[PDB]
Amino acid sequence: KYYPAYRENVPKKARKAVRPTKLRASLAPGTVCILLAGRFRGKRVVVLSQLEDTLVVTGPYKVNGVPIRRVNH
RNA sequence: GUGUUUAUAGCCUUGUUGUAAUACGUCCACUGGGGACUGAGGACUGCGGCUUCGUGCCAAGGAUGCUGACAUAAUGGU
Repeated sequence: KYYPAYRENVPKKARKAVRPTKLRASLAPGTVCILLAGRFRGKRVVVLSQLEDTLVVTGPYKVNGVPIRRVNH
């Protein structure tokens, strides 16, 4: 079952490399930020740290009830 | 109101105080963001750049990667 049974149009070597996301200078860790979409739209939450593209964000769960969540920048 | 010549304002002209600054024109193989449309091709060759050299890496002969939602729905057609 292993030998290719068809033309096997193997994709050409694509010269695309993964590089780190350049987030905005204003999305530093610790800055208060307003959520725009999702079930928690309109809430204000604190940016703990930046993931590769998203921001690991949370409002103090005793304050606005927004748990440890990810948010797209 | 008449005539004045810095008076208790100063104006213009002239050379002139250390030089300038700015605007406009032009150029940078200088640089930082925002938006939109496209992804044709399909092993490898090539031209280049990094790299002490690299079955090396790269934005260099055309898009890839990471995710999320749905079968009783989603999406489109008539």
